[PDB]
Amino acid sequence: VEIPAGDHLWKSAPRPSGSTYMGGFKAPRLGRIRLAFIGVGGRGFSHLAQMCVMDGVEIVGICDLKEELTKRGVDRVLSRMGKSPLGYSGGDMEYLTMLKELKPDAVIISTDWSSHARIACDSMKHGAHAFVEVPLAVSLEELWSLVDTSEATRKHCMMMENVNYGRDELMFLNMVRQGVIGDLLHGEAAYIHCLVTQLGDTRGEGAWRPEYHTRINGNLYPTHGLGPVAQYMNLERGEDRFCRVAAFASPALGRNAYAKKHLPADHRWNNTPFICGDMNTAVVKTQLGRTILVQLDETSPRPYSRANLIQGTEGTLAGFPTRVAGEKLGNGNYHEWIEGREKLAAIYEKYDHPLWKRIGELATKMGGHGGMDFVMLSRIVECLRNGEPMDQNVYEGASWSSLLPLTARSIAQGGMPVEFPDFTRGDWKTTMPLAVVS
Amino acid sequence: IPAGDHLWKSAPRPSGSTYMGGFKAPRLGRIRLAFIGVGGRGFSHLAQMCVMDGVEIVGICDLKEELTKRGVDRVLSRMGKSPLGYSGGDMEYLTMLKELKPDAVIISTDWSSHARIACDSMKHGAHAFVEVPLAVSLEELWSLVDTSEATRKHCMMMENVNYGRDELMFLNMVRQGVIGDLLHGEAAYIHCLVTQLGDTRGEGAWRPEYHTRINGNLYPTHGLGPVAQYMNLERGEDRFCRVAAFASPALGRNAYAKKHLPADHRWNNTPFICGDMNTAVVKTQLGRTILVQLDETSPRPYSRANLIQGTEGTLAGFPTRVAGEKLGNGNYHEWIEGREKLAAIYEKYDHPLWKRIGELATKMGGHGGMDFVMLSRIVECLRNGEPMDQNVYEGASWSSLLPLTARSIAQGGMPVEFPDFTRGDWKTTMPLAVVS
Ligand SMILES: NC(=O)c1ccc[n+]([C@@H]2O[C@H](COP(=O)([O-])OP(=O)(O)OC[C@H]3O[C@@H](n4cnc5c(N)ncnc54)[C@H](O)[C@@H]3O)[C@@H](O)[C@H]2O)c1
Ligand SMILES: NC(=O)c1ccc[n+]([C@@H]2O[C@H](COP(=O)([O-])OP(=O)(O)OC[C@H]3O[C@@H](n4cnc5c(N)ncnc54)[C@H](O)[C@@H]3O)[C@@H](O)[C@H]2O)c1
Ligand SMILES: CC(=O)N[C@@H]1[C@@H](O)[C@@H](O)[C@@H](CO)O[C@@H]1O
Ligand SMILES: CC(=O)N[C@@H]1[C@@H](O)[C@@H](O)[C@@H](CO)O[C@@H]1O
Repeated sequence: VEIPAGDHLWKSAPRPSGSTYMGGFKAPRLGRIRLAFIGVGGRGFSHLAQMCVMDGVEIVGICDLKEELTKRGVDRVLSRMGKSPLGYSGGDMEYLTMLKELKPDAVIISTDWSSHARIACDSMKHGAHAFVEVPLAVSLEELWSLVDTSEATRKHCMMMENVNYGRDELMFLNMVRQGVIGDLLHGEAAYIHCLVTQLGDTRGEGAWRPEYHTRINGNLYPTHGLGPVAQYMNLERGEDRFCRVAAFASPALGRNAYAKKHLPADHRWNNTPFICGDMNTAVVKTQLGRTILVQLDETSPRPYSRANLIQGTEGTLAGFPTRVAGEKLGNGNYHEWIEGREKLAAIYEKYDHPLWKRIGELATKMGGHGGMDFVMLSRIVECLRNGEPMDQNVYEGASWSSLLPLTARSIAQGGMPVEFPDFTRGDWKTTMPLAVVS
Repeated sequence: IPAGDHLWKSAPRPSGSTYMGGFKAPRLGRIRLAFIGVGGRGFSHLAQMCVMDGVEIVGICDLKEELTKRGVDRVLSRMGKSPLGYSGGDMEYLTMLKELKPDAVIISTDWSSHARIACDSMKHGAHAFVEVPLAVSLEELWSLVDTSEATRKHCMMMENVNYGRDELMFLNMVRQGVIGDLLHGEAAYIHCLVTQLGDTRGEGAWRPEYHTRINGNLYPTHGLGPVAQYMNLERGEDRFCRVAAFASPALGRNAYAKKHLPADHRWNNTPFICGDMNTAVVKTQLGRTILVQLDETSPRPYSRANLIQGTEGTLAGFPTRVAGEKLGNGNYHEWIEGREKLAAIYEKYDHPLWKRIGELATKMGGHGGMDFVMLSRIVECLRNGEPMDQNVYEGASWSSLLPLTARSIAQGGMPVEFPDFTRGDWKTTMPLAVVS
C-alpha cells in the first residue's frame, strides 16, 4: 500500500488559461444519471444498495478487485432494477476499462485512501463526475491534482462527507444561518471512534487502514467532525477560509499494546511500530481569526464522538450529546444545556433543516448512519439531475482533507503552525456560501 | 498590569536557599492566621476557618474599612475573640504583618497584588496561601519561588478544584492504574462573567481590565490543577514542557459594552483584546497532551472539562462520566454517567479524603464542598508539619499558562518552553499520594 510520508506528504502553479474555477459550478443536467461504482466493499456496497431505489439513476457498471464483491453488487442491482450493470474485476487498473467502455456520467469511488486521487482524476479525465469517499486524498500533491483536474475537465469532484447531512448537523447549519448564536468565534471537531480491533482484520479496512498508523503521525481522518463546522463558518466560500493549523499528538501506545496482547509474536503489527499518537489534537486558525479544535483518536477505548461544537457570541451548539444553549433558545437561560429528547423537541420543531423535513423521514427508513447517507446521496442525485451546484465543492473537500498532511507536517516540525494552501487561488472571496437548501 | 514582553520575560538559586519540594514546616499546634483581602472570596475563607480547631484568626486586612469590620465581627461572633482589623491603604497589610507576625496568611486580593503581598508575608515569617492565579507574570512567579526557597516558608496557591469529589476520585482511579498509561488531558475554565463589565463593586473593579491588556489564558488553573496532578507533573514522573496558544476573535465584551454601557464609559473607549475563547495545547516531557481552554465571556454553561484519558479508559467531568475496560461491564462504547450508574463508581473509587471530610464539606459548602476540604487539608498539614498537597512549583507552573499562552499568541501560535521553576529538582520530588 503506497503511503506518502515525510516531505512528499506535505510538499507543493497558477491555473491554466483553459481551466475554470469550479466554485458554484453547474454541470449539464442529467435526467438519468448513468452511474458506476469503483470499489464495492462495505462502504461502496452501502451506496450501491441505497441508489438502486433512487429515481433518475441507472447503475451501469461495478468494479472491485474482488470478483465476488463485483458479483454481489451486480446481483443486487439486477434484483432491484431489472437490468444488470457490467461487472469488472481483477487488477487495480481494471476500472479504466470500465470508464472507457461505459462512459458513465458519474462514478462513486469507495476504495482505500491510497487510490482515491488517482481513480478520481482518471474518472474526470474520462468524462465522469467523481464522488469520492473520505478523506479526499492523502497528500497535498494529490489534493492539488484533483483540484487541477476538475478545473481542467470541468467535471464535478465532491468528497462524500455524509456528516454534514445529519439531522443535528443540518439543524445547526440552519440555526447558524439564521444568526441564532450571534457572531461565530470557535468550533470543535473530532473523530473519536475505537477502531483498534481492525488490527485483527486481514480483510476490509483492516487490510489497509492500520498501516497508515505505522507511517504518518497526524490526523488521518479529519473530515467527519470538521465538515459541518467548516460550512457553519462558510470556510472557503466568500466569508472566511482556513489559514493555519498547529498539530500535536499524544504518545503512540494503544495499537502497539493491542498487538502484543492479542496477536502472535510473528504478526506484522508486532514487528512494525505504530507511530501515530493515539489522540491527535490540532487547532485551526481561520482568516477571520476563528479557532477550530480538531481531534482524532481511533485507538483509545472510549465512546464515539464527532464533537460538532459551534460557538458564537450569543450561544453554543454541540453534539454528542446534542445540546444547545443561548439567549434566543428555550427560556434563554444559557447557564444550562437544553438537552435530552424532551427539551430538544421544541428545538427540532423550530429549527429542523427543511432538507431534513423533506428527506429525513425516508432517510431514517433507508438508514445509513441514521439517515445522513440517504440525504447526502439524494442531494447528489438532485444536483446532478437539476444541473445545480453541489453543496460541497472540490475546494472544501481538499481543504478539509488537507488537515491530514498539514497536521503531520506541523507535528514533524515540533508543533509549529503551518499555512493552508489556497486551492481556490484567491477565488474563495467570490464563492457563494452554502445556503439553507429548500 | 504587565503587558508585552514584561509579561513573559525573565538567576541561580542562592547557596543558602532550600528547594521546597516536599517541604515540612515546623508543627503548629496553634495556628495564628491572618487574612489579607476579605471581599467575596476572602470572607468565604474566613467564615469557614471559624469552625477549625487549633486556629486563631489574629488579623484581618482589606482596603475597605467596612469589609474589615464584617470579617472582624464574624470572627468575634463565631470564635469569641476579636482579631485586629486593618484598612485604609494598599500597604496597610505590612503593618499587620509587622504588628501581628502571623504564622500564616490567606491572600484573596485581586491578581495584581498576589505576588507582592505573598512575598512580603513570607519575608515577615508567615506561610502564604494565595488565591488563583498565583501571579500574572513570569518574574512575579520566579519571585515567589525564590522568596519561598530563601525564607523556607510555605507558598501554596489555593487551587480548590483539586479537592472536588470527582477530581479526588479521578486522582484515586488514576493512581490505581484504572485507565492504563496516561495519554491526554483536557482542562478548561468556561464561565460567563461578562456582566462584570457593568459591576463596579466586586471583581468588576479589577478583572475586566485584564481583557484590555492581555490576550491569553487569564485563568488557567481551575481545570488544569487536577489534570496536572493526575499526570504527576513537576513531581518526579513528568513536567510541563511546551505550550502553543490560540485565541478566537475578541468580540463579546466589546458588544456588551456598546449594548449596556454609555458611549463615554471606559469599556466603550478601551478595546477588549483578549479572545473570547482561548485554546492552548500543552506537551509534557513524557509526550502527553493537555488541552487548556478559557472562555469567561461567551454565554454557555459552566465547565472545567476535567478529562483525563489513558490507554484503558477515559474519565471526564461536566457531566461526570467514565468509560474503560475495567469500568462497569467494560463496554467502553457508552459512558457510565448519571446518578444511577455512577453510584457504583463512587462506592468503589471514592477518595478516602472525601469519605473522611466530604459529608461535613457538603454541609459547609463552598463550590460544593471542595473549599472546606482544601482548607481542612491546609490546617491539617500546618498542624501536623506535613507537606502541602500542592507545592509552590506546581502553583507557579499552572499559573505560568497565563504569560506563556500570551507569549505564544504574540508569536503567532509558536510553541513556547516552560521554565523549570524547580531548577531540575522536579526529578526527585515525590508525587502526591492518595492522602487519608
Ligand atoms: N463516510 C462514511 O461514513 C464511511 C464509512 C465507511 C468507510 N468510509 C470510507 O470509504 C472508503 C472505503 O471504506 P470500506 O469500509 O468500504 O473499506 P473496504 O476495504 O471494505 O472496501 C474497499 C474496496 O475498494 C476495492 N478497491 C481498492 N482499490 C481498487 C481499485 N483500484 N479498483 C477497484 N476496486 C478497488 C477493494 O477491492 C475493496 O473491496 C474508505 O475511504 C473509508 O474511509 C466512509
Ligand atoms: N478559588 C475560587 O474558587 C475563587 C472564587 C472567587 C474568587 N477567587 C479569586 O480570589 C481573588 C479575589 O477574588 P474576589 O472575588 O473576592 O474579588 P473582590 O474584588 O471581591 O475581593 C478582593 C478584595 O481584596 C482587597 N484588596 C485588594 N488589594 C488589597 C490590599 N493591598 N490590601 C488589602 N486588601 C486588598 C480588595 O479591597 C477587595 O475587597 C481573586 O484572585 C479571584 O480570582 C477564587
Ligand atoms: C460517520 C462515521 O463515523 N463514519 C465512520 C467511517 O468513516 C469509518 O471510519 C467506519 C470504520 O468502521 O466507521 C464509521 O462508520
Ligand atoms: C471553582 C471556580 O470555578 N471558581 C470561580 C472563581 O475562580 C471566580 O472566577 C468566580 C468569579 O465570580 O467564579 C467561580 O467561583
